[PDB]
Amino acid sequence: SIIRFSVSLQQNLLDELDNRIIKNGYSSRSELVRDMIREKLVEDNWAEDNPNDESKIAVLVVIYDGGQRELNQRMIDIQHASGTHVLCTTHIHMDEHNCLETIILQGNSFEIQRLQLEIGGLRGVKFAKLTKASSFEYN
Amino acid sequence: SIIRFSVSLQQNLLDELDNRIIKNGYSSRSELVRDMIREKLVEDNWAEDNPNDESKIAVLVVIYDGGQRELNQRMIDIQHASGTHVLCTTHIHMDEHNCLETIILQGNSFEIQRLQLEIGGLRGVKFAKLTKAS
Ligand code: NI
Ligand code: NI
Repeated sequence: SIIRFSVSLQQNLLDELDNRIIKNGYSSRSELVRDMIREKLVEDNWAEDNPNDESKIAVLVVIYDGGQRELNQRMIDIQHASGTHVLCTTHIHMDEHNCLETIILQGNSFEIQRLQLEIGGLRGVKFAKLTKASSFEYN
Repeated sequence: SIIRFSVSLQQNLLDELDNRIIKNGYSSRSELVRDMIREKLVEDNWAEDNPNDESKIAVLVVIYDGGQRELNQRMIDIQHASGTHVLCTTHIHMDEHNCLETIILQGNSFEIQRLQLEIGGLRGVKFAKLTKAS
């Protein structure tokens, strides 16, 4: 249940990929490609069909100035308006002007990606990255 | 010239690859993977960056089979053994079988990479996706 298949490609592309792995942490080529395939297949899945589907899972990671007035509440307001469901939030108080949150979200692809974009655009948000999951990965 | 190299995919990923080939009009697994590689190579800065000794904050998102006996213990063993400083780990249940955990941690590129790969390799772990800051 862990299959091998061969990929054909011109030696120049393989080396291009190999050159790029020399400066990369990636333990191995197969591992890099496997993870690229996963990432791309998830992206493709998130790009399609129904806005009726309210069942994608994702995690939004944010670093922001929790000392800034209105900022936390603006994030809450945006999440409330998005239609997404927050399953759980973990918050670390890093210092006077930095908080890290991991926000576990469920909802449709649109609602979730829009939440990331809106939050990432706020003054005082220093970092906002979404981790996507697709059902083929866990069902 | 034309070379072949081998790729090892879990069955669930391979089935999705096959479905995507059909949905998007590709002619072979080789063609789709080749095109994926071209797109990746277009990007300048990959996630595994250029590793160094600087401390960074990171988040690992893990989905795993909660019904796999002793799997959580294996994850605890890895996290306690890690050279990283794990700040906290939060678990929820997604459905009857799958659980999702987030691990918030601090460490260098090498230490964070080791943690991700070790957890990702466990039977019952569906994936371990890394987010690094700085
Ligand atoms: Ni805080
Ligand atoms: Ni349980």
